[PDB]
Amino acid sequence: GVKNSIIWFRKGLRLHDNPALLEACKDAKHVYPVFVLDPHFLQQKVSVNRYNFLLESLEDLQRSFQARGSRLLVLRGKPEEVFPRVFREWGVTQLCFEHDTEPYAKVRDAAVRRLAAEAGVEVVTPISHTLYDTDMLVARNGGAAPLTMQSFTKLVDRVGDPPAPAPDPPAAMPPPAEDMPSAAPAATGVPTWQEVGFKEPPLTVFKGGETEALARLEAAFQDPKWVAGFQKPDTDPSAWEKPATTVLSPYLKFGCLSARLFHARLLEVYRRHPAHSQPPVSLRGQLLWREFFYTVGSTTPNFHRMAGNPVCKQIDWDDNPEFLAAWREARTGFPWIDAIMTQLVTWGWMHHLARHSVACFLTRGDLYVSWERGMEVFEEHLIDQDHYLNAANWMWLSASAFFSQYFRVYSPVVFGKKYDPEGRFIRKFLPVLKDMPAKYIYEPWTAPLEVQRKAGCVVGRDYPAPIVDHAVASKACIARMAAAYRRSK
Ligand SMILES: Cc1cc2nc3c(=O)[nH]c(=O)nc-3n(C[C@H](O)[C@H](O)[C@H](O)COP(=O)(O)OP(=O)(O)OC[C@H]3O[C@@H](n4cnc5c(N)ncnc54)[C@H](O)[C@@H]3O)c2cc1C
Repeated sequence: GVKNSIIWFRKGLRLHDNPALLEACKDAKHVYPVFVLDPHFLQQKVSVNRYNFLLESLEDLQRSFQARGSRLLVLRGKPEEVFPRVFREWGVTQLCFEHDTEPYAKVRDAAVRRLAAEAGVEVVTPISHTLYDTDMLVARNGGAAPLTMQSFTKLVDRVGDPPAPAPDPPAAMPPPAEDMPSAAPAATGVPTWQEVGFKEPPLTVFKGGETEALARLEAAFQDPKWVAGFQKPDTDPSAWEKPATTVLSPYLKFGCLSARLFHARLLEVYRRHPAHSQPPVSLRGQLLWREFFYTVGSTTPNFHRMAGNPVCKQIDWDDNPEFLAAWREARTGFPWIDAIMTQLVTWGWMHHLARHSVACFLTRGDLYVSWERGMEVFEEHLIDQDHYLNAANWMWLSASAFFSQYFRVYSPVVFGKKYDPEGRFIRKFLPVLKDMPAKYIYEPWTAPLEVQRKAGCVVGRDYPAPIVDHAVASKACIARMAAAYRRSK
């Protein structure tokens, strides 16, 4: 008989470097590009920024398939229920999709494989979300994931280069068959943020999709010397007009950009610049942080929680809803913190060291609230929200796993001031402070009342007083952390 295939998108929201897609197309009479959208997903905490970035990414996919004589089908429902019916309707002989190592993904994918088997459908699941087959890495390491980035980097180097990106798909693709009721255009289109039921528009400045991802890739590679010399810890968290890092994270999260393409492009530059930066600080090192946390996270039970998580220190975090709320709502009274939390909710992206500042403040630095609570807030609002990376970094920042130097505490006043003494970042995200003299903008409570009134920003009415004294709070937290480390024996 003829081959009729499904290419199922979940991540990997791209045509480039898509071995799943290339297989689906091979010798196929009809190809059905599918994304399965849960129409009740938002009736359960998800930002319109995040969801709309997905929608824009699916719109871009739709355009790309339409340009090649095909069409993206956005099926409504649950995969386990939808696939059995479309398998029979479409006479499907092959289902292809990119492997996903998240916990829910593994449960869902096992069930779809069983269903496919019952229908006589071959399943093909190439690895292309991560640089490497992460189970292969664990296996080559003797059965456990490396637990430091140094040892992880050594492991990947023994394995060698990640696979090259797969070729671009053909200029024409086999379409869905005609008169297939589950492929009706009216039931299978990409909805708008209004239609999924949001009442407030997205404010983020970064647009979804593969086209934008590739454009932003080319922008970053415009200066190869910048790419070659890139050192992460030396980049500026206060830069917002021209962010100091690539802002490729949302594109990498959704697979609008291939990590292997990015990595291959880095090696090309590196060959022409043999003095380039090395891991962990290099741009390649950044993709390795991602790979490291995917590898550990995918092989650790309860990785996104404290209890029952074998890598995580059990810490006596306070049940402090008022402190969490003040942090989440950008009303701590420390303009650096509040400006970053404002960027979180308005853009859904902040620089890495901005995330460091706010996460340290929430957890082991000032407020002693669980990292699980911070992760949850980040999960709601980040356009790059990534299960493994979010958990791992919150555990790092809280000195719960990977990192143990709890005497290193960032200052919510001093940290940003060393980059941006003018307070340009604060003024942008906290316009109530836009006329405050630079001298006081990180510590507005120290402005004379005449200065506050003249600025139109009186502390305690226009902008909150600080919710803690940093010196007192950090001292208290450091003592609690020391005690928590002693109890774990
Ligand atoms: C508390 C906290 C929570 C975080 N949550 C997320 C999240 O949900 N999703 C997410 O993608 N990143 C997260 N990060 C990591 C990092 O801050 C972002 O990946 C980075 O800010 C993205 O900006 P960029 O694309 O310009 O990074 P670049 O510096 O240009 O790096 C290129 C890519 O490497 C990866 N990367 C870079 N830094 C890290 C890192 N420290 N850990 C893992 N991968 C990295 C990303 O895919 C990134 O796009 C978190 C960090 C902290 C401290």
